Amino acid sequence: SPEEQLLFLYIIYTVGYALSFSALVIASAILLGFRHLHCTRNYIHLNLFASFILRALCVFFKDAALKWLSYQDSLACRLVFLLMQYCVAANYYWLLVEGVYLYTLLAFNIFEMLRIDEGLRLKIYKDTEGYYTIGIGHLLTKSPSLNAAKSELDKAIGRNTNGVITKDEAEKLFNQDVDAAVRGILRNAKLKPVYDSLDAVRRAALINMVFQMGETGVAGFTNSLRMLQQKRWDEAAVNLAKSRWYNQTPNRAKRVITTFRTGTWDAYSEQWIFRLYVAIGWGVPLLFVVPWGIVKYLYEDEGCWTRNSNMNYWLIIRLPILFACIVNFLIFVRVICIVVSKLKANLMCKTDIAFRLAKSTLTLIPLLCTHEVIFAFVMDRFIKLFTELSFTSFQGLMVAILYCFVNNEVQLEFRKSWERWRL
Ligand SMILES: CC1(C)CC([C@@H](Nc2ccc(-n3cnc(C(F)(F)F)c3)nc2)c2ccc(C(=O)NCCC(=O)O)cc2)C1
Ligand SMILES: CCCCCCCC/C=C/CCCCCCCC(=O)OC[C@H](O)CO
Repeated sequence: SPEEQLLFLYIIYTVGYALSFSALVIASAILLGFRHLHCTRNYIHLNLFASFILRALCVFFKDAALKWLSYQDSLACRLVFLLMQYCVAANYYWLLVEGVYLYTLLAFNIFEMLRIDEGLRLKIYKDTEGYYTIGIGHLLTKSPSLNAAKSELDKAIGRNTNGVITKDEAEKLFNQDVDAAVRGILRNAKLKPVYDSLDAVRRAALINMVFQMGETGVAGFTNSLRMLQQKRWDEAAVNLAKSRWYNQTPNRAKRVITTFRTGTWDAYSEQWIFRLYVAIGWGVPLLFVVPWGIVKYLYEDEGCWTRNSNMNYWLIIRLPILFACIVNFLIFVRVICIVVSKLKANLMCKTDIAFRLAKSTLTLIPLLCTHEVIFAFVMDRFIKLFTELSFTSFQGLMVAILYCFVNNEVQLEFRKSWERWRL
């Protein structure tokens, strides 16, 4: 039956957007409700969720206006259609920043953490404590003798120093120092169990402490190390604030303690970057959506602009999205090369956030951009292609699943809350 086919596809479409709307509101409520989920990653998720929620609101509004001049001739319809077009471009560009954030998350590590904290020195300098230092936090000897310090650096670099050391030599010594730090931790009886239980991010935090203080130094934090091994992060944060380390160097200590408490790099992020993300996800759609609306209002205005087959006006809305998908696939490829690298070199386990986040984002990219690339310049089997509506309806539900409901951290929050109710 012809009419029966159209009706049944209508049902699956509307229940797709119903399940998606409900799931996205529930998932955003989870991300906002639990305080431990308040990190930049989940904020980016919340903006993506909002774009999908608004898309669903447009769908329900268009459907609800069918009940009670026809609706195709009104201007309210053209406004709802323009808002929906905006939401679609927002989906694709917040997916773009999702991918960009993932890439930079894979590019940050202990080496960059320490290059921020310790600084770079070109010449020998006598630090406040009496130690001569150079490079990236490379302390030589407390011996108050510039002559002997330059010699001690000469044997530890290979060539004659004279005082000035190039950037390459400093990076070489920096790798040496970081490897010594990890070998120290694994050769310590009070630090190996906790380091082996920590995730890569909190591992880098522990290494940071060892790079500043020392192997036997941080082993003195008996009280904090025990509760770090017990997954009780917040207790250990407040405990680490009551330290000599926190009062001597507070700005570095707060960054490291944040990394322990949350397991993220948020304490090393620049805050204008997130504003550039919001200027991409919400701002750039505004930059090609509204001229399309202007030209469709002045030069192609017939039935809420549904007859979009005349001129270049279809391209000014489809070339930007193609752009956002092209880059999204290039990111898609590059990320893969990185992840399989870091997994093979045992720099990363499949239990870390970078891998799980790639496990979701690498799914969504070819799930949302492959249609746009395949039919790139095609303007316009009927039942079989009407199955695009089912997937575009269930898109937001899948976003809520892959970015909330199967996330391990939120499942932790639910079990922790039930445990609080029992005890
Ligand atoms: C629709 C499906 C049938 C596909 C989906 C599935 N996709 C998926 C699974 C594995 C790899 N993968 C492995 N190795 C590589 C390599 F090569 F390294 F890149 C990629 N890639 C893609 C999926 C499963 C599990 C999750 C998941 O737990 N999310 C929560 C993690 C989080 O948000 O914190 C997400 C997606 C399920
Ligand atoms: C709205 C219209 C519906 C269309 C929706 C169809 C989506 C099906 C995906 C096709 C992938 C094609 C290109 C993907 C590239 C292959 C790479 C790959 O398989 O990924 C490896 C990694 O391990 C895990 O993704």
